[PDB]
Amino acid sequence: QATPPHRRARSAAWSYIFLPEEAWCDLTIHLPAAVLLKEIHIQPHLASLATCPSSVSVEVSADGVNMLPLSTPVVTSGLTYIKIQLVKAEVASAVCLRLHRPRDASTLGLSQIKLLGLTAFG
Amino acid sequence: QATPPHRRARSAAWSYIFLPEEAWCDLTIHLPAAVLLKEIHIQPHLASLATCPSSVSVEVSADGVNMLPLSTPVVTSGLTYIKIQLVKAEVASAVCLRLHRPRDASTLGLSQIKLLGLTAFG
Repeated sequence: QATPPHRRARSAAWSYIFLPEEAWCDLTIHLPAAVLLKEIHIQPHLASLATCPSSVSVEVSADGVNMLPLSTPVVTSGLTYIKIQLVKAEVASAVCLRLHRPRDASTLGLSQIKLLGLTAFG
Repeated sequence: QATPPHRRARSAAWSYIFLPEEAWCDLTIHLPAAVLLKEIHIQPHLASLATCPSSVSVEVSADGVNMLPLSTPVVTSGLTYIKIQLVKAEVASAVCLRLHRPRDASTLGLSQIKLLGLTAFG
């Protein structure tokens, strides 16, 4: 959503339960058209950021099918707001956010993911 | 305190405000007698762990005056509970906990610090 209501933050906007064997979970976001991606915004659960992801690895796909890793996973444990800027703006149509298991929590709690950038004529 | 009331966690049990120039703040705990220290317990603000310390460096002093660093500072950002066990129990009379500035917070919030160990005849 463009702006969900963030005033009370009861439990979480979105929650994920982790199996003991797995540590990474991937959120694949498919855009209707390729955009000039510039910066990713990830907002964890602000009321209880124990469920904030330890590290996040972004992936971009210009054709929307070929997942390709972005950078090494930046550690966001203890961060109230995740801003992954790109020095080089990338033409991407699909974005895979692979979130790592938190340091001492088996659940992931997120509030809002933004996909900031431009278009070809915007 | 042995057990402070942790049921609501309104603001914090203890809070620290960070100057822009400094990044480390030291809590020096002086015991009346030297004890066989075994493990440190640090509880951050459980309701809002944005103020949890990014990294903590412990220091022990057997004579109580000569501060001497323990290990490299363990990163506790995103940890609801900090348990620094010692494989070698150390005879310590003073314990200096040097807490680092959080990743995106200018305040530190702690709830309870425990100093676990034995005595000479206990």
